[PDB]
Amino acid sequence: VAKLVFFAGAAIIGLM
Amino acid sequence: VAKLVFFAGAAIIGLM
Amino acid sequence: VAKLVFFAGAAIIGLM
Amino acid sequence: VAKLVFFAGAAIIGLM
Amino acid sequence: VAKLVFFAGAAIIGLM
Amino acid sequence: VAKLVFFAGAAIIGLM
Repeated sequence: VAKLVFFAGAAIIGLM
Repeated sequence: VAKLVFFAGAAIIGLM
Repeated sequence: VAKLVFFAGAAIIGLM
Repeated sequence: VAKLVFFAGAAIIGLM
Repeated sequence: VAKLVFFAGAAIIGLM
Repeated sequence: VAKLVFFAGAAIIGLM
């Protein structure tokens, strides 16, 4: 998103 | 998987 | 915290 | 531990 | 940066 | 490296 963002809320989803 | 494993190969998928 | 947040400041503490 | 290792199994604990 | 921040944009660079 | 590997040993360097 820059940074690597770890979305949570289950697998963690890392996206730039 | 314990540890948090970041699968890659695209979003990164973090799973225990 | 959502996202996985890596608190630092020593071990890193990852919390949602 | 080198690498940053994310221990899981609850907070994740990142240690070298 | 506190937290461990993963700078992206290539290697990811993790800095406090 | 697949997985996202956080090399340490200073900035952390995340590489696939």
